Amino acid sequence: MYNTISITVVDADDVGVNFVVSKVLSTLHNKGIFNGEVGVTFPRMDKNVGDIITLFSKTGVDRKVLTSTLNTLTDFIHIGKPKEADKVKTYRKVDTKSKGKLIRRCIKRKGVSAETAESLYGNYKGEKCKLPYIVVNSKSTGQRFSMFLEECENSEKFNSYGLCIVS
RNA sequence: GUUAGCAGCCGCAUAGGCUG
Repeated sequence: MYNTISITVVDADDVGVNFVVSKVLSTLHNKGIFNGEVGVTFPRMDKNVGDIITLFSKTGVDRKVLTSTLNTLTDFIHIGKPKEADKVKTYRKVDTKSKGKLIRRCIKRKGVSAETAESLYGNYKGEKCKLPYIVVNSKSTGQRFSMFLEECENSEKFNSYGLCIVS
């Protein structure tokens, strides 16, 4: 049994559902909601994540704290009432590694030249993921990327985005 | 199906993982 609370995207025609989902997830991340005890799941995920973001936790989920955390997005969301669920679908984030990323790390670790690395990776294409994803702007790394979500076994350990990590 | 699919770290790894 997990305590769950649901965030439904609402009245978002001007910006799009995926935009609101992206800002909700990033705001929860930036404000420290995902402290390792809170997971995230997406009940209406089919090919994108859907229009509902559900937080789940063993400890209490507080509607007041959640609303104040998202107080710059309340016009685009409806925060539901606390519930509880038996089996929650859990997710992890799959990362793609470009050829340039791999070549640069090879140069650092193997101490080889650029053309040596290009030859060693000459038949590498790059990960092309089609899973549902949420666009994320990382401040510390200065990058925008597509956070691909893959259904996983519930490890009961979660990262700063509410996604399962190995324990 | 979002105009996005990135930058890094760990690792022998173009296995896997993690950071944001």
